[PDB]
Amino acid sequence: GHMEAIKGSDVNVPDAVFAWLLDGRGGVKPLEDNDVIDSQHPCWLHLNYTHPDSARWLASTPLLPNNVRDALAGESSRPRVSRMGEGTLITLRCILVAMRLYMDERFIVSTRQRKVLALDDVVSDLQEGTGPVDCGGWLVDVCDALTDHASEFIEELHDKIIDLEDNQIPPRGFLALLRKQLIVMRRYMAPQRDVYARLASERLPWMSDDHRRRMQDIADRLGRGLDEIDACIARTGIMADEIAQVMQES
Amino acid sequence: GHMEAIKGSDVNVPDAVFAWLLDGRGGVKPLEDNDVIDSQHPCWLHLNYTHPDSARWLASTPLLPNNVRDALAGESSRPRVSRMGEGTLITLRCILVAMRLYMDERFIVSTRQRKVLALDDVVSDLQEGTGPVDCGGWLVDVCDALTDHASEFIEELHDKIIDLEDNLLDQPRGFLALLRKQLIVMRRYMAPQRDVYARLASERLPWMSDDHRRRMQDIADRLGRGLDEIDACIARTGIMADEIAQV
Ligand SMILES: [Zn+2]
Ligand SMILES: [Zn+2]
Ligand SMILES: [Zn+2]
Ligand SMILES: [Zn+2]
Ligand SMILES: [Zn+2]
Ligand SMILES: [Zn+2]
Ligand SMILES: [Zn+2]
Ligand SMILES: [Zn+2]
Repeated sequence: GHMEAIKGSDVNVPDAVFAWLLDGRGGVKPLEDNDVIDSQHPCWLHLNYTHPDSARWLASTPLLPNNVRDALAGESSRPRVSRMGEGTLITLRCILVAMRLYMDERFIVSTRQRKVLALDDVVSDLQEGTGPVDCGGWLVDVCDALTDHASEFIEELHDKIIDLEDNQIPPRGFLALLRKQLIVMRRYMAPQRDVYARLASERLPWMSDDHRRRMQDIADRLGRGLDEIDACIARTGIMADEIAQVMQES
Repeated sequence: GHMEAIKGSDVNVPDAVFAWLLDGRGGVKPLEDNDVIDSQHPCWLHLNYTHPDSARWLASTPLLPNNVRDALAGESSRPRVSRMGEGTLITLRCILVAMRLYMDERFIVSTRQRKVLALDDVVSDLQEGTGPVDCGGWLVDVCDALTDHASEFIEELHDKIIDLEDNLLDQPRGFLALLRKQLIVMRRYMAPQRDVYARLASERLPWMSDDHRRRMQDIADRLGRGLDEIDACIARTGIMADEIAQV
């Protein structure tokens, strides 16, 4: 509560995908101009940075440092965390669609163009009254959902590959496709895994010890995923080589 | 037609709900052993994965990769699309029934336990020569039909809440809570499914024209809107929870 409160009207963007106050018990209520936003009543503002009103807010609001306005407007790629004083700027990837957020103890503003399937898990939990109760718990639930999705996909590639290891030669272009996807997962998940690890050790006021603990688990989970991606990549290379032998045996 | 034909003998399951061969002009004929199955004349096998022959077939047949075998047996919950090389595995929901299918250019095997009413619109069309003419057209008409049922249900949910609001203007515990519970169940299932439709529209699948993608996009965007309605209804119920509180 070391921070100054915010007026609802100050973050009440009309064309926002979501404009919510967390009720501190797992649910949400509609943001309103007269609400007071503080660390016990955080606001989550979710925007399509393409919609008119959203772009203008993003472009002019005093609540954002000048240097993050562009990022949130889409000008960011690599998974990354940064600190702009009291605030924290985070870019994350899903399986590659991107989620960009600026948040502090009082509020979160996240933006995207293409929908982030991970956020729907959090929105559903909130609608059900079983979501995050504060800003720290929100980021943790988001990073957890992103990791659920990344993990599920990594395992899907693993199974298709295991299948290939037996079932005859593969259809033309397929093995080359799996390899390409693994390499794309690797390129973006390695940095993102470092974002998780940093949030887990960085001393954030609005992140508790439990929060940093949950994150570290999420970071190790993802770490184990990159490990599996790497073994899979090696297998796709071995498979291509041995496929060439099968063909030469004509 | 980059794939080689299937015997039709290799795809006969006596207890099959129905096994059809499409005529590539909007109609079907019942499948037969000598029949030739290919991209021009695809086959639709519709299974109740409970029945003995169907289950044994799903388990044994070499037409299906092994890693999709368990799913078609009911071992899948969330809507999902997975590319298994030549084939694609799709899990889909209707309002909550599940439909599961593996398909390529030549054939479709779909499975369910409880009936998926949506399919009745695809089957009727076929029974009348106005159905799909190839595998890509089938997948589109099927998603279209499911989105239709979902959409009608969403609309019906909204109207129920309006009826509630009209009564409150002329002024039943749990009624609101049930509605809310229904809306969230809907939201839970429909978010992922919209993602599936979105994939089929972005994915480069041989047996889908650009038109099929065009139509898949329309269906995805339409399910997107449906989720907006659901969220609007959800927020509506929370307000009403108070409008009653004051009483
Ligand atoms: Zn503070
Ligand atoms: Zn995701
Ligand atoms: Zn999920
Ligand atoms: Zn592997
Ligand atoms: Zn072909
Ligand atoms: Zn033919
Ligand atoms: Zn119908
Ligand atoms: Zn409504």
